[PDB]
Amino acid sequence: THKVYVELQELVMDEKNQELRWMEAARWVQLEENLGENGAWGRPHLSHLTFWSLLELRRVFTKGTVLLDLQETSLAGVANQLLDRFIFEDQIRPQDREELLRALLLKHSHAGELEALGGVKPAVLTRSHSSLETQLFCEQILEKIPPDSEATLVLVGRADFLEQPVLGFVRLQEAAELEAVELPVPIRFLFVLLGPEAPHIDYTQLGRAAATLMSERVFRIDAYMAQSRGELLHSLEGFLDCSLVLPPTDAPSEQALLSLVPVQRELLRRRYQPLQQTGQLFGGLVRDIRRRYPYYLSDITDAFSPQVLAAVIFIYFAALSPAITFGGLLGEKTRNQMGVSELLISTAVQGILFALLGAQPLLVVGFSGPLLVFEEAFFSFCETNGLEYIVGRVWIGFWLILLVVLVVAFEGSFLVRFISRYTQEIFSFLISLIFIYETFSKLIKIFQDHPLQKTYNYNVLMVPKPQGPLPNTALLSLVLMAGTFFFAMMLRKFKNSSYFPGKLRRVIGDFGVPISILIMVLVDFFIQDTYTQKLSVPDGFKVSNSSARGWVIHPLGLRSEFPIWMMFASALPALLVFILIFLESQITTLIVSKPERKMVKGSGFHLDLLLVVGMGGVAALFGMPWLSATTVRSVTHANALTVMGKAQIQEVKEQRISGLLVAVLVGLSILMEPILSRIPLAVLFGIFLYMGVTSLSGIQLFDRILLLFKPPKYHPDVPYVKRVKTWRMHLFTGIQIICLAVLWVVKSTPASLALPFVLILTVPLRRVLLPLIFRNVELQCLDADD
Amino acid sequence: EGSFLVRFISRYTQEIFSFLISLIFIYETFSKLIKIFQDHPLQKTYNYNVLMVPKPQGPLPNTALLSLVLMAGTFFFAMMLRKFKNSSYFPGKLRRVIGDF
Ligand SMILES: CCCCCCCC(=O)OC[C@H](COP(=O)(O)O[C@@H]1[C@H](O)[C@H](O)[C@@H](OP(=O)(O)O)[C@H](OP(=O)(O)O)[C@H]1O)OC(=O)CCCCCCC
Ligand SMILES: CCCCCCCC(=O)OC[C@H](COP(=O)(O)O[C@@H]1[C@H](O)[C@H](O)[C@@H](OP(=O)(O)O)[C@H](OP(=O)(O)O)[C@H]1O)OC(=O)CCCCCCC
Ligand SMILES: *[C@@H]1O[C@H](CO)[C@@H](O[C@@H]2O[C@H](CO)[C@@H](O)[C@H](O)[C@H]2NC(C)=O)[C@H](O)[C@H]1NC(C)=O
Ligand SMILES: CC(C)CCC[C@@H](C)[C@H]1CC[C@H]2[C@@H]3CC=C4C[C@@H](O)CC[C@]4(C)[C@H]3CC[C@]12C
Repeated sequence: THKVYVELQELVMDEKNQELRWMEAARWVQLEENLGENGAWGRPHLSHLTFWSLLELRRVFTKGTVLLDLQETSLAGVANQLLDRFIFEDQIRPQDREELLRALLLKHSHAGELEALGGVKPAVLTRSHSSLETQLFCEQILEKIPPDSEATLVLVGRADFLEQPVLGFVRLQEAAELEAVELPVPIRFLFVLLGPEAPHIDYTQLGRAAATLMSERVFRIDAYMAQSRGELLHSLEGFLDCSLVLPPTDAPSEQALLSLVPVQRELLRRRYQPLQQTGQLFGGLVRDIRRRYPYYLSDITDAFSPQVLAAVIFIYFAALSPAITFGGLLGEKTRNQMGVSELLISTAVQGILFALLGAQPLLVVGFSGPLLVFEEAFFSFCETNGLEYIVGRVWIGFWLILLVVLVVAFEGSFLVRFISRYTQEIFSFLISLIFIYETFSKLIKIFQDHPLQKTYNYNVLMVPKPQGPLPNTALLSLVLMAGTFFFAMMLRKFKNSSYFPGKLRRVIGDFGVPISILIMVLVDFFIQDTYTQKLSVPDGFKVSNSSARGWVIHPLGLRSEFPIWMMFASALPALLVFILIFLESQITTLIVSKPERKMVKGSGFHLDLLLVVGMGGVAALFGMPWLSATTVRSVTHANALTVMGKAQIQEVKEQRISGLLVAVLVGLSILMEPILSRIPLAVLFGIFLYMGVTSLSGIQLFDRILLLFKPPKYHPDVPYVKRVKTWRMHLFTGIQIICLAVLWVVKSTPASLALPFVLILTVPLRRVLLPLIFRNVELQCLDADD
Repeated sequence: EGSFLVRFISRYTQEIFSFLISLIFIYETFSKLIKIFQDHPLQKTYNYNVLMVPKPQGPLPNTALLSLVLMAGTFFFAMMLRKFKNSSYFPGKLRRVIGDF
């Protein structure tokens, strides 16, 4: 901090030589002293200001050109950099650059030289009444300036070639004793106020306002430690907050001014000075029921809308096609001991019971990839050790029930509170990317099976599948997939468009995926010659291998006797499957129940975990797959019932009818075979691409990844942008991308069942390693639950 | 100075003519693809020995579908690069250049 000496200088003309020069007008040491005509300094007075002066000072400071810590020691440099930043910020035109530096480089006169010039008169720059203070204080320095003081120069001029008033605020890195202008103390700050004639603009009053602002201690300190124009603006707003206006009044002027003393003294007083642990057994479960089940009546009445029916038609295919595909693989890898029919019936029953009883009915319950990998591994283990795979599954279920009852009993689902937005978004982005990759690899496999060839064997066997390449199959599949994706996205855009009466637009855009599916299925149906792969459901509700097992499996064995040791050794695979289902379902519930998604009905973690794992364990007895809350399906369900207002999410149709109807349709899918046999897989591939793309909307990781490819100026007004440095946020995003790559490598590795543990290892990263390289404010701005 | 009669052609006739010509252009562009599909229809069986000179003398597999794929891909990439020119991504001088090309 340093004491200040402000100097106001104006562009004038002399009578003797008619030469433009800068003339002393006023100076500030402790109070304002004005220089009048005849060269006598006036009486020191308080620096009163006019209303318009502070008006236009704030106006031109808002668009001000601010240079801080400028490394110049002469006026000519300060003048060249300023006139340059003037051009850079488009304050002035490049043509008037010269004339303005020709003006700024004129001689600076002072009080002693006024008499020798034969008078001084006001002047206006060309491209080629007396002041109130003079009238009231002027008609009739080195000792006062403190030794450790620095000076401010306020340059005020009128230039008719400028289009707008321009403010330039320059702070020097080192205080410089300029040669062009002589002062008792070195110049640090430099105010430049130039512009044309404008209404309500007295440039003398603008300079007086700027000098009074620089004479104030708080603003002087703020300008000393300012690093941007915003800090200077905020200090100016604080200055104007303490500014007091005296309206024209008839009160006796001595008392009128003396009444303002306590108002000033007060005005300057401060200027200068669901996952909580209860501890009760099954407390989380009973709290879950208490929170969700009161809304059961609304869960049936909120479903009476066409959006719910469109969501049913969407999620029906979105849950049936994975069921059919995973049924083919589970069977082809299990010798059909678990196949399409078992998976369909298990999906239907568990979905019906979950929609009827669950606390987050918008979750979609079904088979998944990690469960398929575990089934592969367990079947291989049973084949190696001469074991019965289905009985081992029965015993794995028995242990999963004891596990979910114990974790629900001790409120083990309170540990989900430590999975922050970091792990949630990493898992969501990874799952969406994997979904898109699998969807594209299916089309690649279709192209591989029927490549583009010059010649084809026209007599090929079609049953059960074509025994060789077929013409036009792969190209038509690509066309169908692209057309379905295109139509779905166009109808999604049309839902938010300005076209057609709103109701019909919002009902047509609500039925976007069903209309796209219908259109593309009709297109394929009218193309008869070209073959395309269709959906294939089993013949009837029968087990996939009647020669292997029945509908119920004896825990002691079917064709042999299950060994005693495996009944106890089943805990470890049960532990792994419990970890898989727990992590997947709990993170899915975290994602679908974010506060930003407008979920106002509440979600249940303990109750949903109990229902899912217990139903899986019970279905294991019937030799049926255990299910998990799939992330893509549940996110698509939540988005399909999400209502968008006049953009911004308004509400979500939280109801139990949509999931129940999806489960019922999945169970009935065997019966509705003549309709499902005319639906190509390419249409559903386009639908899967739509789901994978649309699942990326609410993930901040995807937005931050998109920011790395955007100029640091188009970054949105979000707290992780406006409060965090750009490269810091980019480093955060890059660390997340490294985690994504590590998890992707783990997935493609035969140790893909360890993916939950590598995902879990991100929580210690965020809570231990990230504070070592980021500050707390950065981490709260970058990793916020809401 | 018989070209001064053009001043009586207002935005009415100008816009009618331009819209009609654009509609005709799009119509012929689509009818060429329709003719491609007609020349090489989607069939269960094709003769694998078709004389190619000067033009194919019969239906060929994967021709019309690939032509439709190429047309759609060209239109898609052209429109997406036009959108990217006005977009907010990449250093600006590149986004502009890339969008010009
Ligand atoms: C079957 C539907 C139409 C059949 C008859 C066609 C004739 C027909 O129905 O006219 C209705 C409408 C004019 O009537 P009007 O201006 O009253 O209708 C406005 C329209 O529905 C907006 O969508 C509404 O805003 P939003 O979006 O809800 O926010 C707005 O209400 P709000 O702003 O106060 O809330 C409504 O007032 O015309 C068209 O939209 C042109 C498309 C005609 C093409 C018809 C497409 C087939
Ligand atoms: C592959 C490209 C090679 C670049 C390698 C990466 C290295 C690299 O070049 O980035 C730095 C630079 C940012 O620098 P900076 O923000 O200063 O550059 C601004 C940017 O070019 C804007 O696009 C310009 O506005 P507009 O939009 O033209 O109107 C703006 O001009 P103006 O407003 O002042 O007149 C420029 O100031 O580029 C990016 O945009 C960042 C996105 C990087 C993504 C690049 C993709 C990796
Ligand atoms: C149903 O299960 C039986 C027995 O598990 C399968 O019969 C086996 O088939 C495999 C494949 O060749 C071989 O191990 C033997 O031929 C059979 N082994 C036994 C012990 O019978 C039958 O293939 C299964 N059905 C289907 C459709 O996979
Ligand atoms: C945690 C779940 C899986 C239950 C716990 C399993 C263990 C502790 C218990 C539960 C039921 C028990 C079995 C019940 C019946 C029989 C038949 C008998 O002739 C020999 C012992 C045997 C085979 C028992 C062995 C131990 C057993 C498997």
